Amino acid sequence: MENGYTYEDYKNTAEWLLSHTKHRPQVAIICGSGLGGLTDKLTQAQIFDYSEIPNFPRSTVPGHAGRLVFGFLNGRACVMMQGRFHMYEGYPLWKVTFPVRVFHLLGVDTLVVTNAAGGLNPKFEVGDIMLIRDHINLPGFSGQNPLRGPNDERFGDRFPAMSDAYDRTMRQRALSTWKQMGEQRELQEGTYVMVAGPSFETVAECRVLQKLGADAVGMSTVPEVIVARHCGLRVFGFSLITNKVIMDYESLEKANHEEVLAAGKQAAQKLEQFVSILMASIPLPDKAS
Amino acid sequence: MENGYTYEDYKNTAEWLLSHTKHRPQVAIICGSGLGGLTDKLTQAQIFDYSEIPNFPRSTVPGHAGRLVFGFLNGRACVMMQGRFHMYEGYPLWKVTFPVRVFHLLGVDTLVVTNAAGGLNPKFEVGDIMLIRDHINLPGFSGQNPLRGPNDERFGDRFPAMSDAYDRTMRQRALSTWKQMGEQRELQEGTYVMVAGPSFETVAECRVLQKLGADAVGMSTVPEVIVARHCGLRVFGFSLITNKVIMDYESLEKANHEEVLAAGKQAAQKLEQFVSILMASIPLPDKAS
Amino acid sequence: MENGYTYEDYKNTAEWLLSHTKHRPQVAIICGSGLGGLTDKLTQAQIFDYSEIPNFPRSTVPGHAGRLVFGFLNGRACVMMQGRFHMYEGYPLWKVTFPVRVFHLLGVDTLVVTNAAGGLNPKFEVGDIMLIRDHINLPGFSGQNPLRGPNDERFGDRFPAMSDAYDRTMRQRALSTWKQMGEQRELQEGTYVMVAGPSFETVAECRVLQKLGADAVGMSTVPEVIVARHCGLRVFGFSLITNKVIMDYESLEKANHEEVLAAGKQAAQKLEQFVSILMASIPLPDKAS
Ligand SMILES: Nc1nc2[nH]cnc2c(=O)[nH]1
Ligand SMILES: Nc1nc2[nH]cnc2c(=O)[nH]1
Ligand SMILES: Nc1nc2[nH]cnc2c(=O)[nH]1
Repeated sequence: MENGYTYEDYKNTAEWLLSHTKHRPQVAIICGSGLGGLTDKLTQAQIFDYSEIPNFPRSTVPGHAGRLVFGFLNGRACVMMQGRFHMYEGYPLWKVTFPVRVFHLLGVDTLVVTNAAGGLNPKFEVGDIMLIRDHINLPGFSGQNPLRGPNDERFGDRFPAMSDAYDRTMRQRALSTWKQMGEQRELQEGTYVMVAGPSFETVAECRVLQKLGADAVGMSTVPEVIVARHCGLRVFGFSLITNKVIMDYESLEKANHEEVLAAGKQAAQKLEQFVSILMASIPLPDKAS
Repeated sequence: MENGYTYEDYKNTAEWLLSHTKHRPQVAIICGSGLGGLTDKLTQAQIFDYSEIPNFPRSTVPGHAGRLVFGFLNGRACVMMQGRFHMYEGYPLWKVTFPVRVFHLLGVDTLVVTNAAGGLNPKFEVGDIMLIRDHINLPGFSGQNPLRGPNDERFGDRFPAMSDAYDRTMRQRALSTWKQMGEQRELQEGTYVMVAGPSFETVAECRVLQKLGADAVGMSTVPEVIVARHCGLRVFGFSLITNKVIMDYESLEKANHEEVLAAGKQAAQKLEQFVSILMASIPLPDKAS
Repeated sequence: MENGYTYEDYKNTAEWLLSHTKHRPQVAIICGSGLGGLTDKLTQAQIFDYSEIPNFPRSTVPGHAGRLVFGFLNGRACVMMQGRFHMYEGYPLWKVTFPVRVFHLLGVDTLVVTNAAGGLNPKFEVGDIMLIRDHINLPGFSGQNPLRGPNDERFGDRFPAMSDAYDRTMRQRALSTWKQMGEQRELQEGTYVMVAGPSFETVAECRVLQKLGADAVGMSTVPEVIVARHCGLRVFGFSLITNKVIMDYESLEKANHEEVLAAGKQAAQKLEQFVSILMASIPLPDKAS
């Protein structure tokens, strides 16, 4: 089905934003379920609710705190999308991913995407942090892909390969940094799988996902990632683990979202220090820097 | 995408039904492809075609026999949805699942769902009966979920866990009963996987489903189940097996739907006795019973 | 969701075509990404752009060369759909598959479908040719199936089995022929899996597909095949392999579509000789031939 948004539509929204803030972003950060904390630390903050920005999808119902704060963070200047969009919310996939495209028109040349995810690996302990190395997009195998439709050769190719989705150096540079702060627990790596559904995962299901080779399940990021790469954005991101089951031979836990708690603890504080430091290793342009 | 139905819409339909029958249901039974027999045995029968009930989706084309019979069965009073709704019929998932939600507004506190399913396990012999213990919902991994949209906090949470979908005691109580009737073949248990498609399963496909860990394939129940649990309905159900292939090294059968026959035999008679007796172990409320 | 097309709609389009060309097709060939060459070799050629044919979906944007050429090839008379329709193009599945249904109304009793596919098996070497023996349709597990809706009992059953999708003799007859031309490399066989998405496959993903048991991945054919069989069309086809990755432990290739090249070489010339000869083993009717 078409992409309602019309190139002119992303143009008008890039220019407008670009004409209301004297900040020319370089990095776009997308924070998820208990990582809006990463906001505060911006320095020359400048906030625009998703409501003024002309074509931006207004955020539905939650804690509502969903705005787009512009600022400078640890040397590089960036954009912070605080409270993103998911499928389970009823959004066509070209709506959730509108953010990522205006960004590309903004100047941005890096896209770091966080998200509070599952944890389907026995080695991970709630609270950890997983360096997304790859993804398994199940909603994409079926036709639900943000690129499904005619293509705007102004943005990217028709058949972009995702083989190298998440940058390599940025991931070594992150891998290093972790060492470099003298940190207790190690920042892991694995592959992430997007499940779309609002409800949580059956023990029966949690075993296919493990079987398929995923490491942490979730309901976001794969779209924004896919359309970033389409643009030649340099992507890469972390996943903050918070749980998961595997036993029906009999258990007696479940896994709520009340547990925005897990992230709503020091998983937050940590993931902030960790991305503030990382700003310092993102190749800046200028005239070769 | 929105859920057309508006809470007021399920309200009007609960009240109307609740004002046309002097029966206050406690259990809702949903019968599938050759289990409408379970109807007859109701005692103080009262039938409403899906056509009078104001917002109820009218049943498309088949043997047409799709009505909602109210009655009393073996001690408990119940609702019998005779001939349900599936995806392959062209129904948004919020249409098939309208039944389950009016029920919850009716008073009902248990939801037993039958369905004539595949059989992907070598140990099962056509005619058996599988006690659904869990599910693998593939149409849910992609975005096709009945909860996909804004959420009516009047019904349930936003992120319900399905970890414990199908009740435990009810399943021990069923497991026992089978013994308790002195029965020839044993009532099995395994996990059920919903495939949406009207056409049947390739031998190539039948091996992923086995690989993924399913025990019996089918085209229904997972939606009604998921939205039951959302409500705090107590769910649980059986699957009446009737076939399946696994060999392309060369075979020469196929599997029709003509075979509404399998169920359209003593798989029916059996699954009736078996759910009539089971009515006797469903905790009733009153004022603690 | 309904099938917009109304039987009368496929009727009008069959009759019109049937009244503009003095050719009564027997075989329908569908060629994909670099196999339109197979066109030239028709002998009593007769071309109709997808644009005149009244209800035919007009082909979107590409090299545009998307017309339907009627002719006689190697003894049998056929229809050649040059440049098909895919999901990633934004087409409801009942649009891509309109071709296959008018054909069935044309008289056609065989449907050979080519398609330039992946290659997920280590034994295959780019350039090969895979005799599609079976399929794994992932977009069908989720609800995206061309038969999803009311059913026109004029065409086929409601629950067609696909157990025997791709004909057996035709596949032995093809298997033989390969020998019979004294050919260097052997024409393989394996099972094909349809991924819908325009973007290409993650290394993470490429391993589920291998795991699931596929041999060559792609973004087409499964729909046209499924609806052919529904009609009792005799289907069968080849896949021309052209690539694939499996290593993220670190590699450094990707896989473009620029590589319409692979097919846009002697994979084309070969796949032409090979289907021209095969015309000679397709049982013709007449009055028993
Ligand atoms: N899909 C999914 N998303 C989550 N977000 C937080 N926990 C989970 C989980 O267990 N599954
Ligand atoms: N999906 C599916 N549903 C069925 N209903 C009855 N038999 C089957 C089967 O083999 N597959
Ligand atoms: N899905 C898919 N289609 C293709 N078409 C050509 N190569 C490929 C591939 O690698 N994947």
